[PDB]
Amino acid sequence: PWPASLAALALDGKLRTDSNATAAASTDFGNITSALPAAVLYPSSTADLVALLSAANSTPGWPYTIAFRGRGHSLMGQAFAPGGVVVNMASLGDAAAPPRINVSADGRYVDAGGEQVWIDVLRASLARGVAPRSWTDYLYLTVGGTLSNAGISGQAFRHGPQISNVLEMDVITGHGEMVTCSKQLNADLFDAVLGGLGQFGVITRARIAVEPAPARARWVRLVYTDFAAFSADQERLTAPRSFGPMSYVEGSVFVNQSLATDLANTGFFTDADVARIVALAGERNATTVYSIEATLNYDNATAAAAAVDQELASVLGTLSYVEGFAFQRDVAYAAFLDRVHGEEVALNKLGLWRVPHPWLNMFVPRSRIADFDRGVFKGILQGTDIVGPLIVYPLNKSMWDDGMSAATPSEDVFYAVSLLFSSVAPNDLARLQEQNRRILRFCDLAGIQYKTYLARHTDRSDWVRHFGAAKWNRFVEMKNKYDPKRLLSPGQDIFN
Ligand SMILES: *Cc1cc2c(cc1C)nc1c(=O)[nH]c(=O)nc-1n2C[C@H](O)[C@H](O)[C@H](O)COP(=O)(O)OP(=O)(O)OC[C@H]1O[C@@H](n2cnc3c(N)ncnc32)[C@H](O)[C@@H]1O
Ligand SMILES: *[C@@H]1O[C@H](CO)[C@@H](O[C@@H]2O[C@H](CO)[C@@H](O)[C@H](O)[C@H]2NC(C)=O)[C@H](O)[C@H]1NC(C)=O
Ligand SMILES: *[C@@H]1O[C@H](CO)[C@@H](O[C@@H]2O[C@H](CO)[C@@H](O)[C@H](O)[C@H]2NC(C)=O)[C@H](O)[C@H]1NC(C)=O
Ligand SMILES: *[C@@H]1O[C@H](CO)[C@@H](O[C@@H]2O[C@H](CO)[C@@H](O)[C@H](O)[C@H]2NC(C)=O)[C@H](O)[C@H]1NC(C)=O
Ligand SMILES: O=C(Nc1ccccc1)Nc1ccnc(Cl)c1
Ligand SMILES: *[C@@H]1O[C@H](CO)[C@@H](O)[C@H](O)[C@H]1NC(C)=O
Ligand SMILES: *[C@@H]1O[C@H](CO)[C@@H](O)[C@H](O)[C@H]1NC(C)=O
Repeated sequence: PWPASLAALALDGKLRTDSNATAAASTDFGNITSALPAAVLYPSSTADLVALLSAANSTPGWPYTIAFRGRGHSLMGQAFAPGGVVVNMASLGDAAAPPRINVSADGRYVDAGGEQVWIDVLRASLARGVAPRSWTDYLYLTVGGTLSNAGISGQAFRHGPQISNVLEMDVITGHGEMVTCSKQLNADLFDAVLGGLGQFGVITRARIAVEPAPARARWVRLVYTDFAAFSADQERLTAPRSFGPMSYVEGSVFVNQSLATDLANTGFFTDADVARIVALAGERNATTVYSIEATLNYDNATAAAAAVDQELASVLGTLSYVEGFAFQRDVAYAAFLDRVHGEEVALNKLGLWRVPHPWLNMFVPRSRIADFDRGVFKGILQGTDIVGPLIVYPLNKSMWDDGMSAATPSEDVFYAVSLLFSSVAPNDLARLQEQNRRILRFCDLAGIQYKTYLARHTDRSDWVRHFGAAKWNRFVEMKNKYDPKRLLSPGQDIFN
């Protein structure tokens, strides 16, 4: 039997089972795994979501797991619902009204539908002179999606991840109940959902903190051939004072084998800059080159430009990059934030976007980042053709709320390490997958207490270790309370 409201969804053509629908909801950015759902729901309102989850909750024997597809940027099927129902969240934003994104009248925050993509949140905010404070390097991800993980970028060292910049949310639990939550109201659900990997319910609305929108960003890159100086300077630029001047701090690792091409492909360096760095590498006989990437946001004030210069000069004076290897650019804030989009367009035209992405993402405690550098950047990765950026930068644990579901290392400072390998070569996938296993293996044997990010484990003991035994029990308590039938986001392979 079907509850009337559920059947109504089918009657309205919102519940599709046609191959076209199921197929589109069966692959993800990872392009490594796939799983066909039984059906796909195209909700036109949150009420439709209530109908589905309510049916599931009251219908004894309900056999359909439910996933919430934002844009499907998952790497290993976390957004799939094998033989179940995949919710096409984007459908909530089809109507031209009411708006799915509203900047508060006082301009202190911005309400956004869980299905909205950050790029649109940005535009709507800027139209009101404001903008979120914490981002992701790539803006075409949904609010609910990044919030179910963490949401990190170069601003996280000072503002914390995106999950630390949410005032409240509207969530529909596995029981089918629409609940508003925050630190004050239904705090247990609030904490569970942030970094919750879609296990407790679907986020239909997130109240995001904002700040007055800067107009421009002085964008700089500093080059190093010495990892010690490189990491010491990143830690200096992101150290708690309150934080330094820098609005954003990330880093890059370039292996010597493809140095010229990788530098040229940053879209930041000129061919003249490239020649100099290539020469530097040969002079130091380096197998790896490192580059800090930072920015200083400022506005259109008449004195801004000159004020930024002095500020920048002061900071640079405290660092240790190779003499003369500071490279500057100045762009509009929105241009900087949406910088990766151009790379997507280019890669797609080359047919190098819709390829397997065996990405390795993790948080590495600062005390062992040097060992990681030796074992991976100067070791395992040497002698291979690398396609994709190798991102490395520190984060401050103090800006992370350990009460939330997201898992992080115990040290006060830990690094976000993102090796974005693209399997462009023929069947070069199997090799990259083995390489990632080797890297993880190296870390386990060296005793490095890392945490994976954006990865889904397939063994219960792995998830228990991921969260930590005690934090795991809390995760389970929240599971039994909000999704007792264990139907939500089965692709995480936690309770499925
Ligand atoms: C493809 C990609 C991903 C990416 C990135 C760049 C690219 C090209 N850059 C990132 C960055 O700089 N920083 C960061 O923290 N993450 C970055 N990502 C990874 C991205 O965050 C993840 O892919 C994330 O999952 C968001 O992607 P998306 O919004 O497309 O979501 P999904 O993959 O479809 O679903 C992920 C899981 O979340 C659950 N989910 C989705 N929406 C909701 C809502 N509204 N409520 C509750 N749960 C939700 C899904 O069910 C799934 O399990
Ligand atoms: C954005 O603001 C609009 C109002 O300015 C909200 O619109 C209401 O939305 C609910 C359901 O979401 C409807 O039942 C009401 O009829 C709508 N009223 C209006 C003015 O049309 C909307 O909910 C807000 N969305 C966000 C981002 O929270
Ligand atoms: C960095 O990579 C370059 C290749 O881009 C290496 O240069 C090659 O070195 C071999 C033997 O030393 C020569 O036979 C090739 O002709 C060189 N290629 C070039 C650039 O023409 C270089 O040795 C590497 N440096 C380090 C420190 O590993
Ligand atoms: C330039 O750097 C290279 C690479 O770090 C040095 O070559 C390594 O030398 C050690 C010990 O001599 C060997 O164990 C490695 O196998 C070598 N690297 C590889 C794989 O080729 C080289 O000695 C340095 N140049 C000098 C002598 O200054
Ligand atoms: O993905 C990125 N960062 C990231 C990704 C996943 C987790 C954490 C950070 N950065 C990035 C930069 C340029 N091009 C692309 Cl495709 C991606
Ligand atoms: C990966 O992408 C290719 C090209 O679009 C597609 O043919 C293939 O079915 C995809 N595989 C997976 C596992 O999604
Ligand atoms: C900054 O100036 C540019 C061009 O003068 C303008 O487009 C932009 O709207 C300004 N930023 C603000 C405060 O909106």
